[PDB]
Amino acid sequence: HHKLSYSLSGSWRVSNGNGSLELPATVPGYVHSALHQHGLIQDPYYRFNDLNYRWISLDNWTYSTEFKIPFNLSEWQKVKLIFDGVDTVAEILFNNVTIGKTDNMFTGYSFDITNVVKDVNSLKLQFRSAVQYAECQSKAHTSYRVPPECPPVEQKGECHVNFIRKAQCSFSWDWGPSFPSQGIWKDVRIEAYNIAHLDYLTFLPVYDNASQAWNIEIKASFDVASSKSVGGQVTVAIPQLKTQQTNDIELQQEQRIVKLLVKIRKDVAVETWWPRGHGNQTGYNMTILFALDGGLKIEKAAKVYFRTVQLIEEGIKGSPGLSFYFKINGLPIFLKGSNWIPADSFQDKVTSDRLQLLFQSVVDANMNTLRVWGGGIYEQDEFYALCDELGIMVWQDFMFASALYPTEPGFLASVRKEVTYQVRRLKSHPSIIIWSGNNENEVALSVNWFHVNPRDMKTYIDDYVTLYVKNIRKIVLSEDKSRPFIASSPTNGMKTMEEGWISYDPYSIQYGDIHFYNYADDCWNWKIFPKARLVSEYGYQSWPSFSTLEKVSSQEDWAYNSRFSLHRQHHEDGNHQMLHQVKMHFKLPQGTDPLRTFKDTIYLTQVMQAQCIKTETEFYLRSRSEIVDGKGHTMGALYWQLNDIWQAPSWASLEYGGKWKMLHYFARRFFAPLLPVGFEDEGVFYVYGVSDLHKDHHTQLTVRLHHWSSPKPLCSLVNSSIVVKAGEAVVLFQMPVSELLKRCRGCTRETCVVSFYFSTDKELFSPTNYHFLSSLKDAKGLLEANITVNISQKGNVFVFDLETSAVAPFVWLDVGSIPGRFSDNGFLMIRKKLSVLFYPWKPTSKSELQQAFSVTSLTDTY
Ligand SMILES: *[C@@H]1O[C@H](CO)[C@@H](O[C@@H]2O[C@H](CO)[C@@H](O)[C@H](O)[C@H]2NC(C)=O)[C@H](O)[C@H]1NC(C)=O
Ligand SMILES: *[C@@H]1O[C@H](CO[C@@H]2O[C@@H](C)[C@@H](O)[C@@H](O)[C@@H]2O)[C@@H](O)[C@H](O)[C@H]1NC(C)=O
Ligand SMILES: *[C@@H]1O[C@H](CO[C@@H]2O[C@@H](C)[C@@H](O)[C@@H](O)[C@@H]2O)[C@@H](O)[C@H](O)[C@H]1NC(C)=O
Ligand SMILES: *[C@@H]1O[C@H](CO)[C@@H](O)[C@H](O)[C@H]1NC(C)=O
Ligand SMILES: *[C@@H]1O[C@H](CO)[C@@H](O)[C@H](O)[C@H]1NC(C)=O
Ligand SMILES: *[C@@H]1O[C@H](CO)[C@@H](O)[C@H](O)[C@H]1NC(C)=O
Ligand SMILES: OC[C@H]1O[C@@H](O)[C@@H](O)[C@@H](O)[C@@H]1O
Ligand SMILES: [Ca+2]
Repeated sequence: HHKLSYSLSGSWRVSNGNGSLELPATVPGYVHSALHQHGLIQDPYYRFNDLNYRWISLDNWTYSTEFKIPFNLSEWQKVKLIFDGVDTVAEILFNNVTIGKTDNMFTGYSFDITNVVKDVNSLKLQFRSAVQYAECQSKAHTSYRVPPECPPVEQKGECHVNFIRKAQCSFSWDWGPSFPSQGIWKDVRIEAYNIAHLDYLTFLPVYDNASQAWNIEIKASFDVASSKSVGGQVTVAIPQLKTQQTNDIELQQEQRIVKLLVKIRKDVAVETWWPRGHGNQTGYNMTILFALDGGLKIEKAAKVYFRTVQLIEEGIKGSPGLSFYFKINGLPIFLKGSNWIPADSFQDKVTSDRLQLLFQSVVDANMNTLRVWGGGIYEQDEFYALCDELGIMVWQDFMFASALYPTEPGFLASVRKEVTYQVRRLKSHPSIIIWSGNNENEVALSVNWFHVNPRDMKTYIDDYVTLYVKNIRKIVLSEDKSRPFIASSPTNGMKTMEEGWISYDPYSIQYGDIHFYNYADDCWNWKIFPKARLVSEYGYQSWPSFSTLEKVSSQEDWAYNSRFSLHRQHHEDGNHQMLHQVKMHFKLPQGTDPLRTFKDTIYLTQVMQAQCIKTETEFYLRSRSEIVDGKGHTMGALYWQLNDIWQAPSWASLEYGGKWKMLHYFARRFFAPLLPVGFEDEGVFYVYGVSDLHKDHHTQLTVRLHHWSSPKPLCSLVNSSIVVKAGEAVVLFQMPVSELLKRCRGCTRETCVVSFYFSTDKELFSPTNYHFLSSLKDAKGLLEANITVNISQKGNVFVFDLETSAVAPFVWLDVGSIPGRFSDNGFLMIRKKLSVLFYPWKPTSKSELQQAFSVTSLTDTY
């Protein structure tokens, strides 16, 4: 009864520095989006507008609004103004009275406006240019410099992003643009109360081996209006588990924290939480009822998920070092996923509809893990909600990435609020399986990316410990000891700690995880890849579809080396690298039409990306159970990256807008719960069988060869005694190349292609798989395909019946910007007739698809 909370989200007014501009602005919202929505600027993502609209990021904007309160002043002791997120530096004026300042995008603020609030009020937020601010903070840090000062030239970005607690990629990255915007990107609320006010509430399910039963630790901080003590009770009820607990409590201006510990009856069983593809995601409805003196009842609800995670760094016989794998509820699980970056340069445009759709694409690719990369943001509440319900584990970096940061007291003060705020918000989610201090910053000091004098190294080493160990780690562990914590990624884990938090070789394959990138060598030669304990990053680059680029480019920009394409590339020599990797096995497009060449080149990059990553991932999958050369037991593969922040060349598999690249279509295939991987080593074709199932599978293997001329098998080697251990990977077929060619007379490395598959279980998904005995640019007898398509509607899905003139490699179906994706794409089409489906994301007709359709095979490129 004695509580009142209503939102201030809605239509505000935004003005520029000299007041020349004043327009309506929505909250949550940024300036750019308010200017774009009001039609005062083009789409910032259009061509070179990241350079033209730089004036927006450098000016100082102001959000203002005048409101009448829906409650009488004399009926409430205290009134507070709450911000769930302000981006970033702003002075908050309430009735021409400065009530507070902000400087950290990733923490909420609360302000006591009891003495300032009137019947009608005016709330202004006077933001300051994030760019100009980050520079003054840099100039004020005169004791020494904190690298990197400015980003690479090919990123077209701003300097000193590490001096502001703001999304680190907001000043540009090697796949994203520089749009350091300003605005209120989270809800804003007025809250008046009497007696008490719940500042925050947090809980943490834990399993006590010393008790063999589950427990829920709860912590709630209150703010008491009066100096007098306050009594009451609190009741925690979980009916589904027949649990109910009531405890006395008291609050005071100094003793304002409540700590509870609910034990769950051992008589009742508790269903635990599991990642997608390894169990259920069952949770439990829970209510926490506070009942205080004077009839003030504060109730909060939330779903409770029970789950134990362990980062096991144990010993391995014959392999020096320490393992690195996760045990969920006691079972080792192989991480299968990618790295998550912000889905847009402006978070107010990352609607709920977009998120669920993006999470459907992640689910539909058989992924079970997502790494919230430390250069983006602590994602919105619905992001981690979708992870919990869908069963996606979350590797959660803190928002410090690829940079050294200052230890100035004001900065740490700001970082402490952030970390305390975010840990308390996120630690109740089961999805999160590990805390991670930063991205690649342990490597930056170990290798010295920023070329510091060995004299001043001591300084930066201390700042690394101060920030990630003395502060971030100190806070995480004071709030949560249920999840592992690592200071950085890639790291050596326990070994890193043993060496003072900066290992001698953080890229070690014998400890911790690694990031691997290679643009010069042949990506088919799996011997280049490291047989590490866990791979948390790895990726090749490709261009998005022409359909995506068309929306932010002109007619003259559609060339592979145009001013627009080179400007959109934010990676050093990314275009040359991609083509250098295409030439490795394919033929650069040889056409007359510059537009067709441009499209066929994109197509090829996506072919190079898909096959490269498919080669690399499959290597990590089969390396999960073996030790070779003192290396092995790989228990995780998260490729870089998942999504795009804008239309540009990246490592992603989801183009900005959600459209699946060809890589993502391969992801659903090489992340299946059971698949065979094919490869050869010094002239011997091997076939491993990877398993994610919980019990051993008895199935059959069939190996076949095909001449490009006709799709009929010159070979059908079948083995009926095939058993794949649970969750393991083992070789199941071994035969020399020249011998295998003699078994399939009329075949050459350069004329035939290998095919193999498991026996479908109807209730188990196991796709086919192929292997190339030679580069397709050296292939012979490869008749150019001539694919005929017939579209037909069947319910809310569309059918695509195909017929090809011969074996078509890398068949690519594209229906332009029509939102949706196919059931399979980029496949090696051996059969003459194949049928795939199309799942619309918005209403579409038979004619819309018919008109924008276009099929492509490899031979069409030259
Ligand atoms: C736990 O609480 C949720 C509410 O968040 C319940 O889900 C609602 O169920 C009703 C009817 O069963 C639906 O009309 C609502 O649309 C549901 N809401 C949501 C958000 O899903 C859920 O049933 C509860 N579970 C139990 C076991 O009581
Ligand atoms: C607003 O108030 C000014 C003095 O108050 C000081 O400055 C303002 C901007 C706030 O930061 C407040 O916290 C400070 O104490 C006056 O000089 C000015 O004339 C006033 N203007 C109006 C329109 O009331
Ligand atoms: C490509 O194919 C076109 C369509 O061919 C028709 O469908 C296939 C499946 C065969 O059954 C064929 O007999 C049909 O006529 C042809 O119209 C076209 O000429 C072919 N060649 C080229 C260069 O387009
Ligand atoms: C405000 O500053 C902008 C800077 O781009 C300038 O174009 C505009 O004319 C200025 N308006 C006034 C009234 O000074
Ligand atoms: C923004 O504010 C800062 C601090 O008041 C000031 O130094 C800077 O000149 C302002 N920028 C503009 C474009 O007015
Ligand atoms: C998981 O959910 C399924 C429903 O599809 C149910 O049959 C099964 O018993 C559940 N598992 C556990 C351990 O409760
Ligand atoms: O620096 C190597 C890679 O590291 C990742 O963490 C991201 O920063 C990527 O953008 C980058 O390509
Ligand atoms: Ca390592």
